[PDB]
Amino acid sequence: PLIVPYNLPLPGGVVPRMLITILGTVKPNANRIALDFQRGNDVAFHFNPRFNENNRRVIVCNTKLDNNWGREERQSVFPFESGKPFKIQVLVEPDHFKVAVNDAHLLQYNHRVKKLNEISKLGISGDIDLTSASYTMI
Ligand SMILES: Cc1ccc(S[C@@H]2O[C@H](CO)[C@H](O)[C@H](n3cc(-c4ccc(F)cc4)nn3)[C@H]2O)cc1
Ligand SMILES: [Cl-]
Repeated sequence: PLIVPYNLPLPGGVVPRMLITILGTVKPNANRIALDFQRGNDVAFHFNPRFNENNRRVIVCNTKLDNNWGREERQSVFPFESGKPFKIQVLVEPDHFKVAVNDAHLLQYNHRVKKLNEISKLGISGDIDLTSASYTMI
């Protein structure tokens, strides 16, 4: 397994048609996972499954600019399960990140950070065993 937290460089940032694939297994009794697509210190797209927020499971997405989190976008469809293998696919489209989990569409997140070629890191964190993290063009 890869070390977590994991830093995947995205050379020259992201671009529409770029597909990022994360494979891993959720730990037993997991509490949280995060993907952080970063522009320097800013977080263009934070994708954060929370397994126990007031005894509910929710995915929280947001952007961090100059160290400040913005308006959250929340999704109660929650495709992860403790102890189970998953695939997250993040497809960069012209106007949003499109996320599918286990080949099922989950959510879109409109681009708030607009210099896509400066979003040149993906951080992967939390309660997973990380099998692989990679990108390809479709
Ligand atoms: C004014 C105010 C007060 C509190 C908060 S809470 C905040 O909410 C954000 C989304 O809006 C992010 O989720 C953020 N966060 C989570 C993680 C994380 C790191 C490793 C990991 F495995 C899972 C998750 N890193 N940063 C969380 O601290 C927000 C605003
Ligand atoms: Cl969290």
